[PDB]
Parts: sequence; structure tokens; C-alpha cells
Amino acid sequence: SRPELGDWSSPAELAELQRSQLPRVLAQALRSPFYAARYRGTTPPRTADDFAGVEVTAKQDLRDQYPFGMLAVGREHLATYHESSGTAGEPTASYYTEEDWTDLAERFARKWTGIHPSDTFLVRTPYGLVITGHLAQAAGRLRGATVVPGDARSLATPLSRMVRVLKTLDVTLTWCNPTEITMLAAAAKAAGLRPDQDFPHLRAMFTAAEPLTEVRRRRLSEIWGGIPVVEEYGSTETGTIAGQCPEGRMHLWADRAIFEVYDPRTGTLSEAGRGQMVVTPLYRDAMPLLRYNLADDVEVSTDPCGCGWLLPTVTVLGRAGTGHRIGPATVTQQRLEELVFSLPAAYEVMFWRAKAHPDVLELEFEAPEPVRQRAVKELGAALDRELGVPHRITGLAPGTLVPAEALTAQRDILKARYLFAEDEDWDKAVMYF
Amino acid sequence: MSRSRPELGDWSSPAELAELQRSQLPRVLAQALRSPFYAARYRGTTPPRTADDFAGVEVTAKQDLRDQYPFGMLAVGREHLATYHESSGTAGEPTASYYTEEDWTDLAERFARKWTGIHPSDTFLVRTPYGLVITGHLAQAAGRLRGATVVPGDARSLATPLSRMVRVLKTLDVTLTWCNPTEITMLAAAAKAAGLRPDQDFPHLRAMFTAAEPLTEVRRRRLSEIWGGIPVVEEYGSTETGTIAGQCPEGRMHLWADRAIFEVYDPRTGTLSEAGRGQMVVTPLYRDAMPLLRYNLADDVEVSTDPCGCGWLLPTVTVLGRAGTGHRIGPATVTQQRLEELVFSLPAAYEVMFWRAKAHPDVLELEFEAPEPVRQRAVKELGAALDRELGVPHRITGLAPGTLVPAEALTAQRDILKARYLFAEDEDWDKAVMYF
Ligand SMILES: Nc1ncnc2c1ncn2[C@@H]1O[C@H](COP(=O)(O)O)[C@@H](O)[C@H]1O
Ligand SMILES: Nc1ncnc2c1ncn2[C@@H]1O[C@H](COP(=O)(O)O)[C@@H](O)[C@H]1O
Ligand SMILES: Nc1c(O)cccc1C(=O)O
Ligand SMILES: Nc1c(O)cccc1C(=O)O
Ligand SMILES: Nc1c(O)cccc1C(=O)O
Ligand SMILES: Nc1c(O)cccc1C(=O)O
Ligand SMILES: [Mg+2]
Ligand SMILES: [Mg+2]
Ligand SMILES: [Mg+2]
Ligand SMILES: [Zn+2]
Ligand SMILES: [Zn+2]
Repeated sequence: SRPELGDWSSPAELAELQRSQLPRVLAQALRSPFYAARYRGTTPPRTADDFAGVEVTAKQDLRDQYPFGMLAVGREHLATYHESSGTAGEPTASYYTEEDWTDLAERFARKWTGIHPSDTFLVRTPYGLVITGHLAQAAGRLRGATVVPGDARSLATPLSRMVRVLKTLDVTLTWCNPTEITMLAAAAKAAGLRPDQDFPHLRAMFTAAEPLTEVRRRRLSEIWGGIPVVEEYGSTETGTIAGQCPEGRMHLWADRAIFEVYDPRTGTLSEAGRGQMVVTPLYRDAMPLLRYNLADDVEVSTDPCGCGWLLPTVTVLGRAGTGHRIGPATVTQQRLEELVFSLPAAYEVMFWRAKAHPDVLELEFEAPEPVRQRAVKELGAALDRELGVPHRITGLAPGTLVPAEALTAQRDILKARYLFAEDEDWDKAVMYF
Repeated sequence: MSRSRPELGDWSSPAELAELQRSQLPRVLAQALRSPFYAARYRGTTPPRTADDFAGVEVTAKQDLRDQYPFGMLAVGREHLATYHESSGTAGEPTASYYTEEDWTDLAERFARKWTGIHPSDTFLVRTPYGLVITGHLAQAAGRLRGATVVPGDARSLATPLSRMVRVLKTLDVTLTWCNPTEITMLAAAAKAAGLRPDQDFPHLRAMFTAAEPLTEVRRRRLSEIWGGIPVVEEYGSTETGTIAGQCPEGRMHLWADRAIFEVYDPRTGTLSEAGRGQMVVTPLYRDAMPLLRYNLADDVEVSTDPCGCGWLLPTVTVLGRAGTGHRIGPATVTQQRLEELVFSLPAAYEVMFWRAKAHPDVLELEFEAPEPVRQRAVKELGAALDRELGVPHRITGLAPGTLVPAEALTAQRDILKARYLFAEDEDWDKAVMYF
């Protein structure tokens, strides 16, 4: 019913797998109050050729239509409801039928390392309204992997507990953002476990949600013993839209969506190049999207890649591509990250932050005491040689940017209690979290 | 014809129920021996295989589940597990439980035994944790079994503060909630703080499912009244057992005895019986991954086989738990359950929801929040109730709202941020790496 990797042998065959779905997709879209309103008074697009004419759908549209302005089915058919991360003030609602969920789960499950019944899969992203935890769990169950629901941002599951679970359950796969990969490495050391040796069953780490350079991705692999760090690109509104190949580039899942690159200035859409990621999902019923602009800054290739899936590649600059002018130079987060994570691994520089002033780059990072002044000097020389920005670099003690208590605090999972003995803490009566 | 597990109405007498149970025990006892824990227990001797042998079977204690952490109780290949969970309470001494896909169908069916129904027309806010504990996953699996739209509210997540849950309750026309009874009061207080009346401004809310705390009928009825007189539907369960009892329309919880053998353990005499007062013992009948033979939850319960007005033909259960622990204060014994009945007997217009007490050898110290006009009435009436019902000496203090339950818990909104490393000059770079 839905295409599989290897169902097309050329870009022309891929294009027809897409084109054949557009009548159903355009018919389903018009069922939603948003698109019915958009094409009121005129004749709607109904054929594949008409799709070239279709107007972009912006984030602002999804926000204006809160909660169910984008809904194309009866609510009786919805399986789950979700809201996006970012501004709580302007919620972005997304919702999925059971059949919508099978497409979502299949796309996440396209992990070049596999997800198997022999896997124990720690899901360490949030389950609170956002889709990310539910998505990894649904893929885990689709493939028969034992799912350990770690959740994230939950008082029930601090880092100390996740490290104990990683070790004691022989976890084989993780799902968490790239910062959480470093947070778990720092929490592992604090629990007396070496990330590079003491987790012999950990075979791959799945990651997304942040702009991630190859330089940082490779260091995260090295920190955890040289195991694969497998990136994907997605959103609450779209699910997974690209996944890594064994060579380390992300390929667009174009059999399940039409991908286009939007120039915001000219307002023109092309199938490759530099611009804003536009997505038309092909296998949705509940929340149809026509050329939804994620507004992520991306470069799409279509270059023949060494893996040979016959899919375009994508690099996600995102916000990390926003140039800040500092004296004569433009610095991006992506370029700073490459310099920070080019420091030797033995310096253990993982946690850092920078502020762009009009005149100077202020940058702080944690490094153990013996190596700190080497690290400050080498990062300074790297910035001089690569950017020529003025900089004030400060090395900090570990425990300064990422406090020791975040790495080691354990928290009992209490329920409300009302009657206490004299020697008990009655501060946990009603505020027990 | 073609469901493999029993449903309400498949037995017409206690004798028929008993045979539905006994017929599963050879499979259950064979599966139990496959686990390292039971194979070790019955090493060197003859293991139990038949129904008659079950009378002989030794209790499995919580301390056994802790000693066996993580997979000493595992009876199948790890390839067959769907999910892994750990219990609430002490993080220092974890209890693991785990379930195959088929184990999950039994769990989901038991939660779904809600006398109010769960239908495709329902929008179901799941407001218990998804972090290792089973509760969020269990409500979500039942929601999907019955076709209800599941809103994963999670609980104890920085992503879902009460202000956001109130907005969701209202704007999505939520029909069903699942959360502990304290969370029901927290949501009511957050609604008021947002300028919404729980008793009128949520017209689509038709029932509230609850568990996890000892809950008196007096408190349960007040929680119903606060939210407009809608049903508050209780169940009783544990991470290791799933749902073991659920409420009937008359307001008592019935044991799901078609899916487990329930026994009451007297710790003093060390005897197991099918009814009475003591510690809840459970033998689940429809699980493969983590077989349990007479697992003692150690919850303090009263099981009655007395007929209820509902007519389901299952024994009822009351869960005293910790709230049944007598603290002696001179000649009087005070229980949480009895204090709760007095606090929630105060008139609803006084708005007393949040309280706490400490047992001193000489005096009961009790504090609660009440609006200013009514506070002195509340202090006096609760004092007279304690004098009349317990005769304990008491120091009762009424507190300003925002004192036990801060305003920021009820109204604070929190952006769901991702890590950022490079900031413009005017931004807060404190959310770089600690972005929670
Ligand atoms: N691999 C990735 N690299 C960079 N940014 C990503 C990646 N995956 C997700 N994102 C970002 O996360 C957003 C998803 O937002 P949300 O739907 O709120 O979870 C995307 O639109 C991107 O801005
Ligand atoms: N309806 C209920 N009434 C009283 N206590 C309950 C109820 N439901 C659950 N519990 C308690 O919560 C425990 C479950 O603990 P856990 O497995 O850690 O979630 C039970 O063993 C009881 O102590
Ligand atoms: N994927 C995520 C999201 O959507 C929101 C917050 C956190 C994450 C993550 O990967 O941890
Ligand atoms: N990165 C994501 C993904 O791959 C799937 C779904 C959501 C996200 C996200 O960034 O939140
Ligand atoms: N059900 C719960 C649990 O098992 C642990 C902690 C909290 C709850 C709850 O109902 O909120
Ligand atoms: N309270 C619970 C329930 O009702 C079902 C399953 C588990 C629990 C729990 O408290 O762990
Ligand atoms: Mg529905
Ligand atoms: Mg498995
Ligand atoms: Mg328990
Ligand atoms: Zn490739
Ligand atoms: Zn009854």
C-alpha cells in the first residue's frame, strides 16, 4: 500500500510514485476547513500538474487554525493529538489516524543500522504533547524492539536513572537529541561508567531535533566508543522527512512526501538547491498539508551518493545557519561548533556557549583543570585562523554550565501524602513531584 | 466467539468464576517455572503443575522482585518483550516489570473496563507519567484499543504545566481525563486561576478516571462536585500487575478475578483467604513475560464477596494502603483516611482542597489553604469535627492561597526549547545547554 526503499530504479520512477498520489492528496486537503476556505469561489487543484500552482502553507497558518482548522476527517477517526515545541503562547496542533501512524512509524524505522526484536531501545525524548517519544516508541513496537520509555524533561527520569538503565538493561539503541548524548556521557562518568568502554551492548545512537555538524556527530560517536550516531530530520507536523545513510548524509524520504526548496525573496520553489524546506506528505488523512514551509534553512542535492538509495540528500543549517556579524566576520553556530569539536577528544570539551556582540565573540566552555589553558589557546588560534573574529574565550570548571546535581541527583517517584509522622518531610504533601 | 480471554458476563456464579481461573493454572505454572526465579525456587524438589498444587504455592514478596532486578522474573526470550517499566517509590531499589504484545492486550482490556465507556467520540487527556512507569502507556493503550483520541498530557514533564493542560481541557473539548485524585484538584485550582469554573466551563468533560492514592468516598464525591457532578471513576493497580480492580456505577471497585486469582494475606497468622482484611496477593492468569505466583503487593485491603447493587458477580475491594496506618496521638488513633473524610466534609463553598497533617505524640498539626473570608469558619468547623470524631488535641492553621500550592504551578507557561549554543547579544544564553 505504501512504497519501500528499492521500489524505484530511477528519479523518473520516484517522480511517478509521487505524482500518482497527488489527486487523492489534493482531494483530501480540500476536506479541511483551511484549504476549503483557501479555494472557496474558485476551482481547486485536483490533478498532479495543478500541484505546480499550489500556494505554500506557512507555520503561521497552522497557528491561526488552532486547534482543528486543518482537520480533514471526523474526530472519531483520530488516534492521537500533539502540539509542537517552541512558543507555548501560540500552539501548533497536529493529529493522526491509525493509518497516518503506520506511515510515521515506517519512516522513523528507516535506520540503516536496523531496529530488530534483539534490540533494547531507550526512548529519551519527551512524551508530553510532542510526538517525538510516541514516534520512537511506535517504530520500536513496529519492529519488535523492547521499548524502555525514558521520556525527557520528566522529574521521574533524571540522567542518573537513565545511565543505570543504559548499563543494567544492556540497552542496544538510544533516541535523544545530540546535547542529551553528551549529557548522558557526563552522567555516565559521574556514575563511575566510561562511555567509550562500559556499555558493550550499545550498538547505535539515533538523534535529531538540533542542527548537527559532521565534526560534532563524529565526536559524539568517539565519546561512546566509535559506535554509529544515526541522524534523522523531522517535525511534529511532518514526522521523519530524512534519515542518514551508512556514509553519513541524510536522504529525503521522497517516496512518502514531495520535497521542494523555497526562496523566500523570489517566492520560487525548486526541487534542489539552498532555501527553506517545503513538504507535501503523501500518506496522511487527518491533517493534510500542501507545500508546508517548515522554514528550516536547508541545502538539497540530488547528487548520486555512495549508498545508492536513489534519493536526494539534505543538510539542515536551521537557526545554526543565521550569520551574526562580529567586526569584519560573519559567524554561524554551525561553524563555531566545528571549531569547538575539533579540539582533541582528551580535552573533554562538550559543553559550551557563545554570545555575538557587534565587536567580539564571547565564548565559555567546560574543561578539566590540567588541559583548560591548552583548550583556551587552541580554540583561540582556530578562531583566528578560520574566522578572524575578535573573541573573549573563558574555560570553566566542569559543574559550571552543567551542574553536578543534574548528572547525579536521584529522585524518588512519590505520590501525594497528607498525614505525616513527626520526623517526615511534609513539604512533599501536595507538591510531591 | 473468537476472543481468547474472558469478559464480564461469561460466568453466572462464583463456582463458574472459580473454574474459569482453575483451567488456566497448568499453563500459568508451566510458564512460571521458565523464569530463573521460580526454576531456582523449585530446584531439587517437585514443582507445582496442577490446580490442586496451587494451594501449596509460596508467596512472592516485593523484596523478591527487587532481588531479581532486572530480568530474574523473565520467562520468555527478550526478543518477545514489547515494553519495560519500573515502579514508583524508591529510585534506590528499582522494581522491573515487562510485557509481550499479548500481555499488553490483557493490560489494555482491564484498564478499558470503565463503566462510563471509552468510545471513538471521546478525547482522552492522559495526565499521568510516561517516564518508566506504566500508567501513561496503559491509559494510552486502552484509548487506542477503544478508538478514543489520546492527548498525551504526561505528568511531571516540564513540557506540560497545569496552565497548558487547562487550555487543552477547554479548547480541545476533552471528554475523559486520567490522573491521580490530587491532580484532579490541581487542575481545578489551575482552571480557577485561568478564570474558568470547573463546575460549568468544561461542558464536554463527561468522566474523570483516577487511581494511585487511597481515596475516600467523601473526597471522591467532592472531586465530582468540583467538576460539575460528573463521574469520578476509580481503579486500583500496580506496575507489576496492571489494573486489578475497577469502579462499578454504584461506586465500589470490583476485582478483575477473571484475569487473576486474588487472595488476602494476614501477616499475623500468615494465612491466605479469598476475602477479608489484610495484604493484597495476586496471581495474574494471562501473561507470558513476567509470571507471578501469589505476588504480595503488601497493600492493606478489605475484600468483600457481599453482593453490590451493580450485580457484576465479582468481589469488591477497598484499598486503605498507607492511609490506613494509625498514628497514636495519646489515646486516639488518627488515619489519613479519617482526617480526609473530615477535611472534605467542609462545605464546598469554603474551597478547602490542599492540606497536610503531622502526628506528634501529643498533638495533630494540620494546615490547609482557604480564601480569607472563609478561613476562620473552616479552622473552627474542622476543629469541631476532630473533637467530635477523634477527640485528638490539634493545632489547625488556615493558610493563604499560594502557600502550599504556589501560583506559578497553576499559571506559569513554559516554552519547549531545544539546545542553542550561539546567542545574539540581547538573548538569555542561560538556556544554551540547560534548556529544560
Ligand atoms: N536533524 C535535524 N537537524 C536540524 N534541525 C532539526 C533536525 N531535526 C529536527 N530539527 C528541527 O526541529 C524542528 C521540529 O520542531 P517540532 O515539530 O516543534 O518538534 C524542525 O523543523 C527543525 O527546525
Ligand atoms: N485506587 C487506589 N487506591 C489506593 N492505592 C492505590 C490505588 N491505585 C494504586 N494504588 C497504590 O499504588 C501502588 C502502585 O504502585 P506502583 O506500581 O509503584 O505504581 C499500589 O500498590 C497501591 O499502593
Ligand atoms: N525531539 C524533541 C522535541 O520535539 C522536543 C523536545 C526535545 C526533543 C528531543 O529530541 O529531545
Ligand atoms: N527530529 C524530529 C523527528 O525526526 C521526528 C519527529 C519530531 C522531531 C523533532 O525535531 O521534534
Ligand atoms: N499512576 C501514577 C504512578 O504509577 C506513579 C506516579 C504518579 C501516578 C499518577 O497517577 O499521577
Ligand atoms: N494505579 C495503577 C493502575 O490503576 C493501573 C496500573 C498501574 C498503576 C500504578 O499505580 O502503578
Ligand atoms: Mg477518536
Ligand atoms: Mg524485544
Ligand atoms: Mg508497585
Ligand atoms: Zn548515502
Ligand atoms: Zn458494584
